[PDB]
Amino acid sequence: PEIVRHIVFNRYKSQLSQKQIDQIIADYGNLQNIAPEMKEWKWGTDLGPAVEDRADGFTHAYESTFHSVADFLNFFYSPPALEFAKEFFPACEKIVVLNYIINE
Amino acid sequence: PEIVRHIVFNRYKSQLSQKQIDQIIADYGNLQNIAPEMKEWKWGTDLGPAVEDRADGFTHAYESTFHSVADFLNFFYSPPALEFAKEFFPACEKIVVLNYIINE
Repeated sequence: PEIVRHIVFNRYKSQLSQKQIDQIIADYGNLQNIAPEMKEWKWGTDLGPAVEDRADGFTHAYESTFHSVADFLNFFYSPPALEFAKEFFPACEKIVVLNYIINE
Repeated sequence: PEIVRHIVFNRYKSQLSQKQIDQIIADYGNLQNIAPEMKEWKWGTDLGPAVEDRADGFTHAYESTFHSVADFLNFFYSPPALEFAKEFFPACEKIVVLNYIINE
């Protein structure tokens, strides 16, 4: 089947407390708890210039897996996802998102 | 174990033939046959604005996993990686790379 990866890179607005950033990340992960569509959620922070210096100011990555584009769009337009979007996107100084069929 | 994800987004320069691009991608994947540290290599093309319009001109994603930062670094500074980087990066119109330790 055509399994889809959804990968987000972002940078947070500077005025936000790390406490609130932590909350926003927790809120994102918790979307999996009642959404069967969103699978394999993981995230982390870029390891910095001693590892590699091509992050271009993005600080955080988040990955999730959907078993179809249909599942992704049902999730994306679900009430919990729409409510989370109101806190996530305004918190981003910048963002880039790719959605792709996983080839190996 | 602190598992490292290496996520690359790019866009290729417009003057390259699709044959040339296909070769670069095949070469990248075939680094798994050379570098024992590189695990779970996958790639794909962004699905475009009908699915989500946040790719900011990036067209391709590549993912791989390393079992430690030390393993990533040994790979990154290995002669085959240094060689491939000299083929890959100059072919990019756009490039962003994040390396992160997995959180769930």
